[PDB]
This record gives sequence, C-alpha cells and structure tokens, in this order.
Amino acid sequence: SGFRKMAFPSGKVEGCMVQVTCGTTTLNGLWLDDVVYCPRHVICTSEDMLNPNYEDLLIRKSNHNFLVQAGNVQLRVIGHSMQNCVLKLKVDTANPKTPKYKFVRIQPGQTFSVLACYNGSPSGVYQCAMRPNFTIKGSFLNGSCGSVGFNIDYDCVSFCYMHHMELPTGVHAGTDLEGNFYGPFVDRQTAQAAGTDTTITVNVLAWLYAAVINGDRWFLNRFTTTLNDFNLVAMKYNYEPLTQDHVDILGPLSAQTGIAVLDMCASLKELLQNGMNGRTILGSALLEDEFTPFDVVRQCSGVTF
Amino acid sequence: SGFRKMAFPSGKVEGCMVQVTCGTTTLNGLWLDDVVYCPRHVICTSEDMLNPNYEDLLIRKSNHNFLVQAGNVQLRVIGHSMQNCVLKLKVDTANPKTPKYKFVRIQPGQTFSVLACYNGSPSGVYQCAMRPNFTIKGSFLNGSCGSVGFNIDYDCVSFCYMHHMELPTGVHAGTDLEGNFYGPFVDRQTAQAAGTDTTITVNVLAWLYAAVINGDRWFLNRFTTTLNDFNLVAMKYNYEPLTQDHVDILGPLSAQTGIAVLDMCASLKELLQNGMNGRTILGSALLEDEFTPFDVVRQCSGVTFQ
Ligand SMILES: CCNC(=O)[C@H]1CCN(C(=O)c2cncc(Cl)c2)CCN1Cc1ccc(Br)cc1CC
Ligand SMILES: CCNC(=O)[C@H]1CCN(C(=O)c2cncc(Cl)c2)CCN1Cc1ccc(Br)cc1CC
Ligand SMILES: [Cl-]
Repeated sequence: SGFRKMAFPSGKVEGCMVQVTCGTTTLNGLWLDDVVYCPRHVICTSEDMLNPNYEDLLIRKSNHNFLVQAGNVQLRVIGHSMQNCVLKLKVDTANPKTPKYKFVRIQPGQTFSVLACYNGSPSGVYQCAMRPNFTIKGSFLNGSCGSVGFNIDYDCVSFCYMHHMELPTGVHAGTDLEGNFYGPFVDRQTAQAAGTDTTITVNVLAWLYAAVINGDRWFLNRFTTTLNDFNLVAMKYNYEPLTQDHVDILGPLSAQTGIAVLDMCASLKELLQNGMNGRTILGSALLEDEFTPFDVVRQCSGVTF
Repeated sequence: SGFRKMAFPSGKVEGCMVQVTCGTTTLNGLWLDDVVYCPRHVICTSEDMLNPNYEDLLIRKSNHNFLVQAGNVQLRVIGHSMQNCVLKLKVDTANPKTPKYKFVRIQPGQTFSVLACYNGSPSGVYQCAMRPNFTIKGSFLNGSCGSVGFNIDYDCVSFCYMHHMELPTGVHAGTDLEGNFYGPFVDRQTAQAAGTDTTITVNVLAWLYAAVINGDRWFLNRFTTTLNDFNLVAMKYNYEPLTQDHVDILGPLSAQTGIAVLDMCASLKELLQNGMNGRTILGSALLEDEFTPFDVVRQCSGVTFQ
C-alpha cells in the first residue's frame, strides 16, 4: 500500500537527451532517429528575443553554428529547419538508443513526467499536470529549455511537452513536439500572463478513490447528488465541470470501492463547503488534482514498463 | 522557479534490475558487476516466514535452485552467500550496464529516490525520506521486494535502501545494501511495530528557506529564539530536536536569504502556533519535512527572489 506522486522510469528518455549550443546559448535537445528537436528560441540573442523574426535569424546560421553533443560525443549537423516553434537539426547518425515513441498532444488535466535537464544532462524527474490554463507548475531554472515531458505505455514513449519559458508567476509554458504551444503564449520576451487557473475535478475524485483504497474513509457519507447539481457547486468553487465521460472513466474505481461517482461528488461537495476540519487525506490538507484516474489504477495495480 | 518532489533520473538503476526466483517465490534483485543482491527472504515459503532459520534454509539450496532473469535472458548462478539480511548471488555475466556506484547507509532525515519494481521491471520513481522511526512512507505492493533506493549526486549511484516488507501500519521497512535493517526490524513475520514517528525539524526549516528563495516571506516575524527554547516548544508538536549540527548545515541557506537560523526557528514556532490562516507555502497547506538542506540547494536558484 501507500500512494505517492510517482513519475515514469526515465531511462528511455535519458538516452535521448543532448546538449545544443548556438553561439553563446546552450540548452537541451531531444535526439530521436537522426533528428534533434529543441526550442527555436535557441537562435536568439537577448535583443532578438524581444521581437524575433525566426526565418530571418535562421538564414544567417549554417549547420556548423549548431554544436550538438550526446554525452562526450559530438554529433554532426547536416540540416536545419523549423516546425512551428521547434528547431529540427538533422544529424548524420541515428540515435542507437531511440525508444519506440510517438509525439502526442495532451489535453488539460492530463499528467506526465518531466525530465529536467541542464547542459544536455538529465538532472531530475517529477510528475506534472497540464493545468486548465495550459501552464504547468514545474521546477525549472536557467538552462532547462528543451527539457521534455512524457508518458510511457508498455515500451512506447509518448512525448508530449518541450519546455520553452517561465512566466512571471513562476509557472511554465512550452510546446508539443511539433512546436505548437500549449496555451495562449508566444516565444517572445513580451508581457504574458497565465489565465486564472481552475481545479481538475475528475482528478480530485480519482485521488479520493486512491485515498479510500489506501484506507482513508472519513470523508465518505450517506449522500449522493446529480451531475447537474454538482456542477453548480464545482462552478462556485472554481472547479472544472464534471462530464458524463469523466463519470464513465471513474466506473472501475466506483465498482472496486462501492462508492458511486455521484456519491463521491457528495463527499467532495461537503469538503468544498466545510473544509477538512483539521484532518488530512493521503497526507494532504489540500484536495490534490494531479493524479488522473489512469494514474490511480496504474499505481494501485503495479503496472511496469 | 517552482518546487517539486524531484527524484533522480532512474535509468542507471533501471539497467540493474533483475528478477530472482527461488522455488515459488519471485522478487527483484540488483545486478552490479557479476553479483545480484536481493532480500534473503526469497528463500522462504509462507510456512517458513514466521521463524525462518536462514542458515538451515540456505544450506539446502544449490546454485541452480536460483533463477535470475535479466529482461529475456537467464543468468547462470555460480555462487551464493548471505550477508546479514541480503542474499548475494554470483552470476557468470558482469552487467554491461553497471553504473559507477557505491553503497551508503543513511541516517534518519535523509532523502532518496525509490525505483518501484515488479518482476524485475520498473513501475515508477518517487522521493522518500528515512523517517525518525527508521521506516519509509513509500508506495509498494506485493512483488516489490528488492526494489531499491538511491541518490545520484555527481554521476555516481549511491544505493542506500533495499525494500523488504510492509509493516502493519502501512509503512515500509528495509535494509542497506550490506543487509543491515534500518531500525529495530527483523526479516520475520512476527509482531513488530514502528515507534511513534516525529517531524524532521531541520528539513522543515530547509523548506521554509526554499520558500523565501522562491519569493515568499509572509510567515516570517520580528522575533528570535534560543536553540533550547525552540526545542522545548517544537517537541510539544512532536518535532525532532534541532541540534547545533543542524544549525550549522542550514548556514548556506541562511546566508543566501539573510535570515538567521534561529530567526527562521522563530517563524516555525509561530506557524506551529497559528497555522497558515488559509495560505500555502510552496503549494502546501502543511509543513513539509521530506526536503533536506542539500535537496533545497540542489533544486532552488542560487539567487533569492528579493
Ligand atoms: C537569449 C534569449 N533567450 C532567452 O531569453 C531565454 C533564456 C532561457 N530561459 C531559461 O533557461 C529558463 C527556463 N525555465 C525557467 C527559468 Cl527561471 C529560466 C528562459 C527563456 N528565455 C526566452 C523567453 C523568456 C521569457 C519569455 Br515571456 C519568453 C521567452 C521565449 C520562449
Ligand atoms: C512467502 C514468504 N514471504 C513473504 O511473506 C513476503 C511477501 C512479499 N511481500 C511483498 O511483496 C510486499 C512488499 N511491500 C508491500 C507489500 Cl503490501 C507487500 C511482503 C513481505 N513478505 C515477508 C514479510 C512480511 C511481513 C513481515 Br512483518 C516481515 C516479512 C519478512 C521480511
Ligand atoms: Cl442523498
């Protein structure tokens, strides 16, 4: 038993991280097959960053302006091009450690593991969710750009995030691996702000089920509610709407625990209205919203990769 | 910016995990060079587990009674020995993925990454602390024995924990990689219970420093305390004593933030008395005690957001 914020094992991704240097800038790249992916802002000076014309900046660069190192081994760049906000550096060697992989664009509420890297060297791993406002609450310092987020299924790595910048409130923004930003952000040093965030309701419900599975039951009650009535409550507390699809996805946990989703919604309503009265749930005094239903089932059933 | 429970990248350890089978029992082992390390309880059946005589159980085994599988490949066992509560199986292949490594026994309050594994395959990675009562609060199911805990400061893997069992209260117990249990526990299914746990004071202070580094000062106050008066108060909330060693090791964080250690102690006293009044610190409504001073320096900026 026990329930922890758990990341995927990162080894398959570690073997893909490289150092990319362009002029005075060093950041991280992802080496898959014979391409290295990194943020296109790698080509910008501080002045350029204020209002970049990426096409024009890139025309002045040769392949030899991009220095790529995989550990202690230099990779030779043989082509360069952009896709959206990602730079693709074609190299002369396919990564022998390329895992089975896909590029996947995730939706708000979905979780993933982040491999924080500096100077092409993996430094740490942690779990994140894509927030409703399309930021992530990561942990990143100067030099972390090009760090990636991913999930694993069996042997297949699904890459979903590449890190581009930190916003003024200290949360993080980035792209999918095709260079499309999550959220209304641009790769320019200009005033930008996260929208007001909301809580991921389906994930809070999943975590309440995790708590029950782990023996924490004090918040259960005799009551139930309807989807419509509960959604009035969610709106009041800045929670995301709960959909029928969310209810459906939680069906296994409902069956396992004997607590219907709308019964657990009655528990959640009471927590929102009354607080925890000095108690905790799975060691938290807050309602945790960065475990998905799948995360709960995975961790409670010992799935491996 | 940000502050997360941050594990070490697990790849160097993933390449060392194997499955060990003896009779009907299968669990995880750690393959380093030409040795596989695993809990000695692998040689017990359910009928043996209450009062095992490990010497007597082991003498009845041959090398070929141990099956070791590394992915799809069977390794051949060519020797075995018991060291404390760990079994060491000598195999006829050195692991080509052996990282630079060492074995370290840690003290209560120290943190490490756990790679939870089943059938020699990794499931996930998370951070744990060695609690004052010599347990860890992990996430482990049936089949997780022989999963390990480690740090990877500076490219070398320091292995510090091997998982042996879950105790009745749902917390976890295990050994160092020399097979010595943390705490008073034994590898027998007899009644044993962890002592009452306490909060790791030095770690809470480190985390308050992290909060200041990351730009928040709301919980500070104008007061100070002596070390002795701090300890007299904090013990009333089931906090561990703060020693002069702890004060010394908080020195770098104190210097970076301009907040004397005993002034941060006065802040903590007031938080214990008042609670948060609806605020949070680094995304938590409780005082977090599973980040060490070293962990904070590892993860936070060297420049305070003033
Ligand atoms: C030389 C020109 N490049 C830059 O200026 C880089 C420098 C590196 N950075 C980091 O390494 C870092 C990452 N995570 C967290 C922290 Cl604290 C720092 C920050 C990102 N900026 C670009 C930038 C900055 C603000 C905004 Br708004 C948008 C953009 C464009 C997407
Ligand atoms: C067949 C004989 N071996 C056993 O019974 C094994 C079964 C495997 N186990 C697990 O895989 C597991 C690990 N973590 C968490 C969970 Cl929930 C289970 C639990 C450990 N026990 C031994 C045991 C059990 C209680 C105590 Br007290 C001491 C000891 C001796 C160290
Ligand atoms: Cl009702």
